[PDB]
Amino acid sequence: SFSGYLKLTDNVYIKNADIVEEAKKVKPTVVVNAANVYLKHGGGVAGALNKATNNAMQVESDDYIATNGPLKVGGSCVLSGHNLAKHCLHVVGPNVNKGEDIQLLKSAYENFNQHEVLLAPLLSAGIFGADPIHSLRVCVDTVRTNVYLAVFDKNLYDKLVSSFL
Ligand SMILES: Cc1ccncc1CO
Repeated sequence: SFSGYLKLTDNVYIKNADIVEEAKKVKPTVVVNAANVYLKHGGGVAGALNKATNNAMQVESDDYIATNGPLKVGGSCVLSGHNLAKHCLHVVGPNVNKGEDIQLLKSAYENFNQHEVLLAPLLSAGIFGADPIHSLRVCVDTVRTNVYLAVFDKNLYDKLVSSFL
């Protein structure tokens, strides 16, 4: 199971870890991807998870988009977890670097409530441009299921834990 996590609340846990290495170790039922509406996994967490699947995540995602069209910002879809997890929950948080509504971050986290346990990154953090402290607050105040957050950056992990209210 998940090991080395710091408990923040009844259901939210956090660890300074690479989510790809964490997924390969745990093989969780659900790994969350920090997706965009087109499921184009170029960089950030998405680029890293896709590279770990040898691009199989991108091939599956292109077929999904060809059939269904783009996701909504704040929305999600369940696809295969490939070699990382049973499933990948592709969740689109708002990208503030694309001028998207930060208010959609709560809607994005609501997708996590459809899964009893998830391994996830902080939505809209990193290259999505939102304040990770704000993302963690929205996570704890929105997600009711068991979420194990992997924060890649050690300095950011320390700042998140030390400032957690
Ligand atoms: C977690 C992560 C995010 C972006 N790039 C690389 C990594 C490591 O796999």
